[PDB]
Amino acid sequence: SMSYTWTGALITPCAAEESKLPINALSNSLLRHHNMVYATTSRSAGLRQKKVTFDRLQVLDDHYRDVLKEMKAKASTVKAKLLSVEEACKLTPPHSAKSKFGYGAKDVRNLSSKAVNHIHSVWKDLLEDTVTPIDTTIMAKNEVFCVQPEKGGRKPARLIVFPDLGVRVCEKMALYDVVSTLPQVVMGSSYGFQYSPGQRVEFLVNTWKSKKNPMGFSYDTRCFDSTVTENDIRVEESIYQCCDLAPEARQAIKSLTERLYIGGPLTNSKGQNCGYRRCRASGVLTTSCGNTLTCYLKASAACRAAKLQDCTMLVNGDDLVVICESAGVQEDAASLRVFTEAMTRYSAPPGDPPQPEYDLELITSCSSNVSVAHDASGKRVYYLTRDPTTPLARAAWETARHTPVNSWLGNIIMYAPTLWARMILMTHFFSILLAQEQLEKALDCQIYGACYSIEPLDLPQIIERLHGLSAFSLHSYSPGEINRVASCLRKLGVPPLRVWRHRARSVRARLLSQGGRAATCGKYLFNWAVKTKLKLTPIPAASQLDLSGWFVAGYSGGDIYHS
Ligand SMILES: CC(C)CCn1c(=O)c(C2=NS(=O)(=O)c3ccccc3N2)c(O)c2ccccc21
Repeated sequence: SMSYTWTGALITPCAAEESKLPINALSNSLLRHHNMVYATTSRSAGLRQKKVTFDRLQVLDDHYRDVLKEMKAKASTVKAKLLSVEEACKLTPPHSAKSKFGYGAKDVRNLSSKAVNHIHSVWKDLLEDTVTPIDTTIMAKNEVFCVQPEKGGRKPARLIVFPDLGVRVCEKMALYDVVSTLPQVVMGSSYGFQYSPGQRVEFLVNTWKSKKNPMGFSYDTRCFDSTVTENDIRVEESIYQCCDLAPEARQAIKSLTERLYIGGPLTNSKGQNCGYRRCRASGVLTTSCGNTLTCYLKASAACRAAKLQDCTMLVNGDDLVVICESAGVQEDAASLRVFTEAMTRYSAPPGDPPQPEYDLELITSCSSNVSVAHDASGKRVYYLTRDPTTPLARAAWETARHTPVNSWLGNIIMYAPTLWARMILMTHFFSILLAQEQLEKALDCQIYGACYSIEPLDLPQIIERLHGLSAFSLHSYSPGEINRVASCLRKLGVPPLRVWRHRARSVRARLLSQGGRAATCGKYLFNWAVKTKLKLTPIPAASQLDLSGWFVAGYSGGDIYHS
């Protein structure tokens, strides 16, 4: 079965597309090597089409069926509810793509009669029709990256496939509660989206320590979405159906599976038929849950086929990392080969071949790695970090261009304890916010696929709640981390850390001068910049924050708003 079939109609833009890094008066203070930063556009959609287009074959053995039966057994304990039209509407992002039927995201959120009436008609159609393929729009994503080295210089735009707004609201009603609760029940501690950064680090560290002679590896599946077959998607449906559901929800899920999830026609922004899809749609509510369940199912069975010892997996959609009991460096390499052969038979061939790791800090999963620093008391502290190249390239772009998603904010929140997020991102962006008097302006960012509207002034409390106060006093980072950051800066032409420490003292002083929440930011976020630090005590508002739903499930491409 081919993942896609094309007509020849091009994947078209729905607006003007920029590829070169936009420059303004603030750009050079952050990055000088402008030519190293770019954004993907529809101009490379052709290259992407070739990569994601291929034949899929599956050979399912008993290990596969054994694991699936166990997953279904846990899924049977789940009771999920249907969401009312209003609840589904409120989960819709204010700037979600408008419907082709006379209404947009705001009309949905406002529960306008027109939107609500059309939504009900789509719902009724799903119940009456369980066969007609539902239309979807295919677009080229505009994402920012840094060039080099030998991966062709620049990577092609990724593709996004999504159904109409009316259908998206319907998915929420029938499956929001399911995709939010089922994964954790089925996979337990292996479900990665239930963890905050600190909790993820804790699980990785404790899992690593639970093995006599730990060995670990990340498994990179080549174009995971395209490796997902009709079988996989139907098996996913069988798992959802194991839940205790309202009869109406069962019909809608069966309908969505047959008409949308398994595949359907692809239409470009101009209304032309681009082809047909027979693999995972990247822009549906079940994309994250489906990829997670399927990755976990195939990997769990593969672990058995490979006979890995005391296996512990951590799955986030298509991102997989396994930690197990080492049986010698020789058998470890052989085991991974068997694991890989098993995954392949299941249709999930690897991109980069997997390799055994015997140093937890060298394993990258979800683009991150565990590292260590020290708190005020001098105690060793494990935290999550990553190479800052992409985060910095995106920050440069957002420095001169307002975007729907502010990656710099998401990165500060998730990587608040890191050297680079603290010295560069915080310093740079708070400087910009100060100068524009926009510290109180709520900005959107995405965490685990979901959209959140966050006020920068609330960062101190948010960071305390997610990482603890230690995020404001970590010091003495590892040489490896320091060197990776410093190297990254030289590559992009970003001023050295010493410059940022100097700038931070200024930003800090400026914030303190504003008093109120602004002062709190200067105090907590930049205490690392002064030689004579302070005490930094718990923030009252911190415990007042409603951080519910922040780290429960993944919703990548799920069109979810959690504010
Ligand atoms: C594992 C995290 C603690 C650290 C890395 N990290 C992520 O993995 C993700 C993330 N969200 S997602 O649903 O698209 C997704 C889908 C499938 C596999 C991984 C992710 N990963 C972030 O959206 C993110 C945003 C800001 C900063 C860091 C971040």
